[PDB]
Amino acid sequence: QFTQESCTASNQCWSICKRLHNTNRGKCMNKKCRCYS
Repeated sequence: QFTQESCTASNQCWSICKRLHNTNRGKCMNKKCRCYS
């Protein structure tokens, strides 16, 4: 559920998604992370 948090990689965005919406299905876009479920 897209945030104003930053990423380096998608693989990394997952970690952020785990502490966001307990998921590993995130994507990194313009050094920002977007997550699912």
